Amino acid sequence: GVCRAVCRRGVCRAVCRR
Repeated sequence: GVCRAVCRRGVCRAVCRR
């Protein structure tokens, strides 16, 4: 239920976790 944006190498990825 919690979407977390994590950026790696300038690539931002929003992973969602519970």
